[PDB]
Amino acid sequence: KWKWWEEERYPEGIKWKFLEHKGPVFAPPYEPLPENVKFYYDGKVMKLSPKAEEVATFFAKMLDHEYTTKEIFRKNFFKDWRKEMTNEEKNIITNLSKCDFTQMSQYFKAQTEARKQMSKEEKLKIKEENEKLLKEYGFCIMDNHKERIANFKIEPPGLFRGRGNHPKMGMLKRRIMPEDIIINCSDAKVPSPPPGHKWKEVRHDNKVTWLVSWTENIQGSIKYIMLNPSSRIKGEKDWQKYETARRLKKCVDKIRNQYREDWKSKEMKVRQRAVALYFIDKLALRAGNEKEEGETADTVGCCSLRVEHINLHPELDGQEYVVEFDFLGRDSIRYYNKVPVEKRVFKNLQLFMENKQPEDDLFDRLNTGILNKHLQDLMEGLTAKVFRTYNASITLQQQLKELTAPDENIPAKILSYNRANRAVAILCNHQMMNLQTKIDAKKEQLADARRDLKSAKADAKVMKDAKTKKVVESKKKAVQRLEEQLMKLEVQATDREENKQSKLNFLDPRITVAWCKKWGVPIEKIYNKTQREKFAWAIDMADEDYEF
DNA sequence: AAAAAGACTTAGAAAAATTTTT
DNA sequence: AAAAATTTTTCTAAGTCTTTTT
Repeated sequence: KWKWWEEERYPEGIKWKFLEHKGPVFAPPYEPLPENVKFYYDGKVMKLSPKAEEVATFFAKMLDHEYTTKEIFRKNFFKDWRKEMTNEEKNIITNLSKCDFTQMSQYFKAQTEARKQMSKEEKLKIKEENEKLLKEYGFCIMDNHKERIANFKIEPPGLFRGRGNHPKMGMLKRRIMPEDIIINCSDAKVPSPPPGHKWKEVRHDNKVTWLVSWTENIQGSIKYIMLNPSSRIKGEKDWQKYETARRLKKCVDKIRNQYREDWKSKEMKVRQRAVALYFIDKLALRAGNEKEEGETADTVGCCSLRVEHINLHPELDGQEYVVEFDFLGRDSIRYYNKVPVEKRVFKNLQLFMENKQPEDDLFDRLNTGILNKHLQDLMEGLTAKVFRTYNASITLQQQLKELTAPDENIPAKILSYNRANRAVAILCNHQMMNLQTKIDAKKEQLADARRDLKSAKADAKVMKDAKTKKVVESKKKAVQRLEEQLMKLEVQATDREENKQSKLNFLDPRITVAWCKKWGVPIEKIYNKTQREKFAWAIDMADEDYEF
């Protein structure tokens, strides 16, 4: 059981009518280091204050990671650690390199190993304590039901792990108290703050979806506590997301033949945005918001391209005209491509590239803000991200219908599905030998069992009784079980091998549901509980003849 | 119109949990 | 009977997009 797609449209603007919960689970108080776990600075044994010893542990735990080998990290870490230090220590500890965490490191490594092998009997209780935490704070009451909360556990204090070349990595993540926690609820039983505390602010805003919010010290940005992907306040928007990408599917031809004329505009921004959009569409390039310089890791999207991320080569690789992309994309993923394009864009690109130093914005007089405004102008609620959802649902849908072999069995049909998924990861780009010794092992185990039926075949030929035919048939199914078993490992092998370098985000699930249904493939084999619990609506309201 | 704050979605990377190899 | 290997779950950083306001 669960709503809700069989439900009556909540209007825009209203998120909920009733909202009540039990607040966020804070990080358990810091347990001070045991006596025989010491920290020496310069070989000199030291016992740090609890606030300083806390931070020390953070580094002690990552004393086996690449992060702690990098300057930016170590530079930011110490400075912040210096702040959590009493005048006593402050004066003494002047540099990080002189500190010795190796003992504290070994300790938590022991702790981890110790918790790796505890009495199974007790393990159940940590799964129990966990479960009770789930039962008590993991759920909430929105409107008329008990929807699950996603990240009900507050963010523990640690060391900010900046992906890529982040000038902030290593900085101290403060322990968030209730005095920082903002609460959202409706007529609801306000959750009491931990004995002796007070919330930052208890507000009732039904124009947003979050339950708890606080500002993080590292970037100031606000962190939210939201509901499970299975919830309606999330599903409603997910079902709507793909529908918007389906709305686009219609007028895509109009929009395509539209921005193709916008290349001839008597205005820069228009002539510019048209080229930008051409990329977002053709290469599933992300919008590309303007980042803070020196406050974040420097990456770029489509709008935020600089002239140094591209190069134009009239003739290259023999065709024609080529645009060489080279830049770091999202989670510092380096995007590098030479893309043969139309002449109009080539000529248009060079125009945006006269009298400018590499450090200048390629698409100036242009930003995501404008580009998206122009988008919700043509089609309702249309944005840049939508284009990727369309491009690679459509592509998946087409891939299976041309990969899936109608007459094959389940495991072989399952691989057809996975194979399509790999092909989908081509436009967006990407996201043994112990096996063969069990494959080849059972490969003979099959022929040496097909041999039983071989000799049992000659039995019935001249002994045409009946109980003999029962033995012949009992080896037939025995060979089939090995025929089955084999194909499962033969599939796994080529599958695992195929994979070298969207499933959770850009793919309309309904596409899969319709495929799974028409080819009689149980959804359990394609989706785990995480997946079908969230894709509940699509698993339900999708006939075998659904097309994007 | 423009920018900064605020809200919401995407996703990589780790941690737990599960099956499977030694 | 750990250990090694996959495959789910949790986590939270990194984007997009919207709302709010200078």
